[PDB]
Amino acid sequence: AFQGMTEYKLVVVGAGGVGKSALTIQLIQNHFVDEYDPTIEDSYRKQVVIDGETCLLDILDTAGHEEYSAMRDQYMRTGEGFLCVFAINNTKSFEDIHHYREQIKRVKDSEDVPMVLVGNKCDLPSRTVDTKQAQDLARSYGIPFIETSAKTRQGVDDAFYTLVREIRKHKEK
Ligand SMILES: Nc1nc2c(ncn2[C@@H]2O[C@H](COP(=O)(O)OP(=O)(O)NP(=O)(O)O)[C@@H](O)[C@H]2O)c(=O)[nH]1
Ligand SMILES: COc1nc(-c2cccc3c2OCCO3)ccc1Nc1ccc(CN(C)C)cc1
Ligand SMILES: [Mg+2]
Repeated sequence: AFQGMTEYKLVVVGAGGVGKSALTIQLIQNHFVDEYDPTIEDSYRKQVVIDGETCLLDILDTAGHEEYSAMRDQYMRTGEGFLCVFAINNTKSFEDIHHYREQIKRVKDSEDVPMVLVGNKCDLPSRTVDTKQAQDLARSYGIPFIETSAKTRQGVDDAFYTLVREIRKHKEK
């Protein structure tokens, strides 16, 4: 029997200040947060319909810098898919993406972990990471790339829905 909607555990990772929380709060509350309040760890839930299937998204919003290693390993083991977020005006956040991805692959002991590359703050004028560079990186990993703005809401739904589609593909192989 059906016992309730399918649940997906999604984790949002990336460097300090790239907009992890702003993306999530835009999804959950349709609200843009202008303030920068560094996260420790926050948990959100949302019911949505993606490709005709109702599902419950359990979303973990993480700290940019994870001081304490055992807590970080736990959410990497529990997460089924990961949004790897950088900011298109912060080159260093883009270079850090490779490190997040390697850490997740190591902890899950798998080459094929559902992931989406997210280039956030695409509303800002001071772009230092080119779209083409980000697409190349994502193509090298075999994952989708999406440009977002937590401010304008561009790509916000798409980033999360695309990640659910990646998790579904991985569960049906
Ligand atoms: N213009 C613009 N600013 C953004 C965007 N996304 C986030 N911001 C801003 O960037 C700052 C940090 O965003 P926040 O969500 O707190 O980042 P975080 O990645 O969760 N930081 P931490 O890792 O410490 O929790 C905030 O001032 C926020 O308004 C965006 O898409 N466009
Ligand atoms: C415990 O279940 C949850 N687990 C996670 C979660 C997702 C991915 C990785 C993780 C996670 O958790 C810790 C370890 O690693 C997120 C939300 C809830 N749950 C949740 C969140 C918010 C509400 C809304 N409620 C506060 C009003 C309800 C359920
Ligand atoms: Mg945050």
